[PDB]
Amino acid sequence: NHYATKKSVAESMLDVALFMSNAMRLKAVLEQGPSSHYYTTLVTLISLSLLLQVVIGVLLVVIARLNLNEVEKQWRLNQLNNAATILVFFTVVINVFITAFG
Amino acid sequence: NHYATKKSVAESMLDVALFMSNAMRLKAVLEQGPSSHYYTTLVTLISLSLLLQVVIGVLLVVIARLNLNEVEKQWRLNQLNNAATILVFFTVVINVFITAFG
Amino acid sequence: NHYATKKSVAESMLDVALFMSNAMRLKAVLEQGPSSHYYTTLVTLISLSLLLQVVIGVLLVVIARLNLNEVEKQWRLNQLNNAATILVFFTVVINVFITAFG
Amino acid sequence: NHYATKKSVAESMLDVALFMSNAMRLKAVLEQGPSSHYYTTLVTLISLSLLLQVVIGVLLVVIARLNLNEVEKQWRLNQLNNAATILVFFTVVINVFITAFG
Amino acid sequence: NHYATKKSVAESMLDVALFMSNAMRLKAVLEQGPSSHYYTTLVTLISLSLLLQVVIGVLLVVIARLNLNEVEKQWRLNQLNNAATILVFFTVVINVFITAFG
Amino acid sequence: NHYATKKSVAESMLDVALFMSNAMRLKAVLEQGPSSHYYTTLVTLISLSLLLQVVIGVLLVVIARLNLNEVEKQWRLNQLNNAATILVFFTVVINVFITAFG
Ligand SMILES: CC(C)CCC[C@@H](C)[C@H]1CC[C@H]2[C@@H]3CC=C4C[C@@H](O)CC[C@]4(C)[C@H]3CC[C@]12C
Ligand SMILES: CC(C)CCC[C@@H](C)[C@H]1CC[C@H]2[C@@H]3CC=C4C[C@@H](O)CC[C@]4(C)[C@H]3CC[C@]12C
Ligand SMILES: CC(C)CCC[C@@H](C)[C@H]1CC[C@H]2[C@@H]3CC=C4C[C@@H](O)CC[C@]4(C)[C@H]3CC[C@]12C
Ligand SMILES: CC(C)CCC[C@@H](C)[C@H]1CC[C@H]2[C@@H]3CC=C4C[C@@H](O)CC[C@]4(C)[C@H]3CC[C@]12C
Ligand SMILES: CC(C)CCC[C@@H](C)[C@H]1CC[C@H]2[C@@H]3CC=C4C[C@@H](O)CC[C@]4(C)[C@H]3CC[C@]12C
Ligand SMILES: CC(C)CCC[C@@H](C)[C@H]1CC[C@H]2[C@@H]3CC=C4C[C@@H](O)CC[C@]4(C)[C@H]3CC[C@]12C
Repeated sequence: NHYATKKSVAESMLDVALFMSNAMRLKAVLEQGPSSHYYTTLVTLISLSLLLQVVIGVLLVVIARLNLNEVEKQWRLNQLNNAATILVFFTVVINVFITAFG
Repeated sequence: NHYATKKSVAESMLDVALFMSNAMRLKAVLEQGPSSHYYTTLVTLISLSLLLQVVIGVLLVVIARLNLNEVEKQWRLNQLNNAATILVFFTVVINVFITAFG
Repeated sequence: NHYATKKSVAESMLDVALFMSNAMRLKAVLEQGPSSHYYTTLVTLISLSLLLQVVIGVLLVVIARLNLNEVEKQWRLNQLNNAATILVFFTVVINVFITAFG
Repeated sequence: NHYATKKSVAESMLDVALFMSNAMRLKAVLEQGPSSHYYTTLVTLISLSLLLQVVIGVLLVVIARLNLNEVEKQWRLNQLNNAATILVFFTVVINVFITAFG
Repeated sequence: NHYATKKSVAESMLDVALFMSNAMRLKAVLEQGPSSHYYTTLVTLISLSLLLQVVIGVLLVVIARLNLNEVEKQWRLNQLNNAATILVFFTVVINVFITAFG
Repeated sequence: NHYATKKSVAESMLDVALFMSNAMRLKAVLEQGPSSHYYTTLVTLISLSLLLQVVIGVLLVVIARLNLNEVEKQWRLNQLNNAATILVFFTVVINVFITAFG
């Protein structure tokens, strides 16, 4: 099998617990109606939270592939590691606001 | 037999367990009627979910053939491996939205 | 899992208990109405308090990465260390004003 | 005079002709009232064009100071030069949308 | 001036007459109402028409910068030129349908 | 300019008159209703004609780029030229067939 090997890697670098938790939260607020409180802020907070997770997932794929294969450049890795670390940090910050406003 | 030899390879690089579930779920949503909730979003989510699997399957066929037969080209494998791994990632992401909205 | 590793670092350098407390305080005054006493000063004090934590978190990310990898430069580290310590100092002052005015 | 020397350089890397036009455009839409058509989209489009203009100006300050002063590093300049050009590109793109929706 | 040097270069890789035209058509159909004939297909055709040009513009910035500065890497340029030339081709095809459906 | 050169190159290798005529014929047939005689055959014929035209354009872009840049390979060029010629043969036959049923 070859697809199963890819699925494990692609599922290794994504928080399925947090990603799936936000999935129903977007659904629950959507069925609650635009007139409901914090509808406008919760939609954008969740949307960019999931959006940041996708970009995080893509970045983690690049770093993992580039780590062992490439050994010459290290300055590119340092920038990518910082961007991956910082982007994860903003997901932690957003999740608190979702929890606080939820 | 020579066809069974090809059929094993053509089945090894496909998640037939996952592909069949999306196939049956697509059947259910169509028979539930357009008036059913999330009809417009579920069809496109499943459609490109199935589409991404076929594209991944085609990519896996090329990578497997090019692995052992050719060794000089190395960036082409790295681009294809990164494209295959990332394409698998969005199937994982889309599957999450399928379960959440289903 | 790699996102767990990134979540470990991104959460170690954040005052989660205080960040959550300020976020909930901000929601309470917001629902309390602009006519509430000390509305204007409470919002700006909390707002820049949360802003300071985000800036501190990013600075702590840079310092944590640059410590072990970089050894040629130390004057840059000294400036970055002082900015983080002083920025943390102004945070402590704010919650004193927040607690006093709340 | 020294503030004259700084003032000229500060204006050498800013398009005051374009900057001032948006400022009056933001004033016009702000006084026109939220009830005006395309109020929400105009405010965000104009504001982030102004914000992008400031960020470009700060980037140009760094490049000018670093260009003649520094000769060893070259990768940093190319990354800064590119981000300067692409950031200008979005201002051109955004300005077209303000003109179209004006 | 230094902003004009970037702005003139960033404008040399855009067809502003072509970009501005599509922006007006998008405004025209939008004010015309969702009930209008071919409202749905016109919105999505124009939306990806504009979106494609931004992607080409970003690629054109990279291509121009990389051409003179770097000379060792050659296969990267051919992929970038192929992506730019093909993406321009799809813009021509899309513009045909918008004219046809308008 | 740079987008102008790309648009000229991409427009050289597309028969815009035939594409535009096919698009108008498809639009007219679609407006004429499903009850129209030869509806489904006309729809599928025009759709596959447009698809063949797009594929021909992509192949021509690839051949035009690969001609001067690469000289070591000739058999691939011969295969691509044969495929392009055969595809234009089929699309010409298709337009003849639509003209017959028009
Ligand atoms: C609104 C936000 C969430 C979206 C856009 C923010 C992103 C693109 C920006 C905001 C702050 C930025 C970081 C700020 C500081 C550093 C440290 C430096 O040594 C390398 C670049 C790096 C790592 C930047 C990478 C890009 C970054 C993460
Ligand atoms: C909406 C989506 C599913 C359609 C478009 C997806 C495809 C065409 C795009 C989206 C993101 C892209 C990837 C983004 C980043 C990289 C890393 C780079 O080193 C090689 C190319 C590679 C691997 C790209 C390959 C093509 C890619 C997978
Ligand atoms: C009023 C506050 C909240 C906003 C501005 C704060 C920041 C930008 C300023 C205010 C005081 C400043 C510090 C004042 C004194 C020192 C010691 C000196 O040897 C190095 C710079 C350093 C470490 C400064 C760093 C930047 C600093 C922290
Ligand atoms: C929505 C917009 C306005 C905000 C985000 C834009 C910024 C943060 C991003 C988006 C596209 C990015 C650029 C995309 C491509 C390149 C070329 C590469 O060789 C160096 C990085 C560079 C130059 C990136 C710099 C940062 C960049 C400009
Ligand atoms: C529906 C469309 C607009 C979205 C996806 C289109 C883009 C991402 C895809 C579709 C066809 C692709 C091209 C197909 C063939 C080639 C030739 C090869 O030697 C290099 C890659 C290149 C140049 C591909 C680049 C990416 C490409 C242009
Ligand atoms: C429904 C139809 C139009 C789609 C299938 C057509 C394509 C995929 C097929 C049909 C006929 C085929 C061609 C038939 C004969 C030749 C000559 C041979 O020396 C090289 C391959 C080449 C050039 C084939 C290329 C692919 C081809 C053009």
